[PDB]
Amino acid sequence: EHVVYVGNKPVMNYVLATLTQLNEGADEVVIKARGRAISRAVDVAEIVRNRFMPGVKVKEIKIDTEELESEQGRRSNVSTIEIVLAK
Amino acid sequence: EHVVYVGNKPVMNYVLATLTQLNEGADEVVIKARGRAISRAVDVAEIVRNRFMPGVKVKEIKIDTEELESEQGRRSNVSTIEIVLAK
Amino acid sequence: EHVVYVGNKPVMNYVLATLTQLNEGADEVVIKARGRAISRAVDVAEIVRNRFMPGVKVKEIKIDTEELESEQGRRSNVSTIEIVLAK
Amino acid sequence: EHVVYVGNKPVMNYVLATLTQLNEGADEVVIKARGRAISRAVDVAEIVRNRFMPGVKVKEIKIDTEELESEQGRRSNVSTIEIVLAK
Repeated sequence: EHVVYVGNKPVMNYVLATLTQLNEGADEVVIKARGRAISRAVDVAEIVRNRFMPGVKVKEIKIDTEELESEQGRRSNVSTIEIVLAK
Repeated sequence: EHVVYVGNKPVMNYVLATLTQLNEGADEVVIKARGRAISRAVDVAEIVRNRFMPGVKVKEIKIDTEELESEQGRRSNVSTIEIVLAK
Repeated sequence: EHVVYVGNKPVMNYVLATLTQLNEGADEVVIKARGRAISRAVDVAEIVRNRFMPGVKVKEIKIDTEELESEQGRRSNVSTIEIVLAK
Repeated sequence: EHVVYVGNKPVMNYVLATLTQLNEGADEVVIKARGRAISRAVDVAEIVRNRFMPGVKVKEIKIDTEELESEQGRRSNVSTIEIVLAK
């Protein structure tokens, strides 16, 4: 497995990265993101399967919470999402 | 079915709305949101099942794309998420 | 400078590689190929500038001949093309 | 202006046609081709200027895309190249 972490960069960067893997010998790709990037992650998944690679399906979606390393004596919780796209 | 639409209001407003339904005779509740609110929707689901109602499970997650009403002659696409929480 | 060598793989692999660089901090990208791959190289350049990134211009095109390492006692000549795409 | 269209015939046919024009009162000759013939076009230009007429220079190279007449209800796009050779 191939993983694409979605951050704050333009959505197209992650769409290409995703398409690249699918075109480079990957039958499945997992899109991951945390916090506010979660919205972008879903956009990536939608753009890929809607206008670049119809046929690709959403195999599974998982949400969770990650406890980040403490800062100034407090460990903050952030939401995470994982979206598995399949050929 | 009970639905809670997540917008830009504080996360706690949606957590309470969600908890309210679960405490008011609902065995399941669907959290929905579009665009950037998707991130908040996941936060709501996590807060509810993590610190307010452990035991509640994530029954299903669905993502899609909604074509919004045209504005200035252009119909924009926005991502959507639906999270079903179950007792 | 960023270089993308075009071979026999599907054209889309090279289009994405090209788009990736342009989206990853490159103001210019050089597409190169030899022999029969030259045709594909031009396709890549056209696809990129026509349907994925209008605005990108063809800065320069250079053709030449490369003498390949000898095989069975004969050094064969192959044609090459270099296409510079600019933002 | 004199134009030599490069197709699927042996490369030598196009080299001679090109040399013929240059030897028949032409100071410049344009080699054109589309699709996979583009590779052959470059070979023609290289053979002419490398072993038959050193001194002849590559004046300009232009690539583009031509929309072909529709077939079965679909207009296909094909790449094209134009190579101007000058005395």
